[PDB]
Amino acid sequence: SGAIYVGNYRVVNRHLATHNDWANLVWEDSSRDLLVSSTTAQGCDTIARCDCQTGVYYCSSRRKHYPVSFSKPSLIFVEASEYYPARYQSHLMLAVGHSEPGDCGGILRCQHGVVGIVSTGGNGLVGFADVRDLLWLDE
Ligand SMILES: Cc1ccccc1NC(=O)N1CCC[C@H](C(N)=O)C1
Ligand SMILES: [Zn+2]
Repeated sequence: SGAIYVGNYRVVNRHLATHNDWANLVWEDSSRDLLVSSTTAQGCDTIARCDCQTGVYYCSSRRKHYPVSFSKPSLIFVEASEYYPARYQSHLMLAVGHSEPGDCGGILRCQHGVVGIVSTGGNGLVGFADVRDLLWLDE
């Protein structure tokens, strides 16, 4: 679990979104595992607007933050789950690090702010859904 709260928006993994999130839908993309819904309160998260490839992420299965080197957003093959069939997830950035299924939602951050959230993992790897290209979140 986990979300980004920026301005009048809540950004979550599409596979974990609630009824409320779908009732207050702004935008959704199955191919990125992202969903954005509207909130009546103000979000104070700063979204990074950069090309960084190092940062820190929250790993709830270890209750620890880990520094990571991560790849550029790309189309990466993701195995079948009860949420999606086998497919290419776009805007995904991998790193060597610990992750477990309940880890999705954990924020990845650099010096510039929120980079994205945990979306994939396994085999000693962790994948983050990038949000730096969604410029409309701040305006
Ligand atoms: C997060 C994780 C870590 C270690 C082991 C397994 C996982 N589970 C996953 O990768 N996913 C399950 C839920 C949906 C995900 C997606 N973006 O399609 C894929
Ligand atoms: Zn940055």
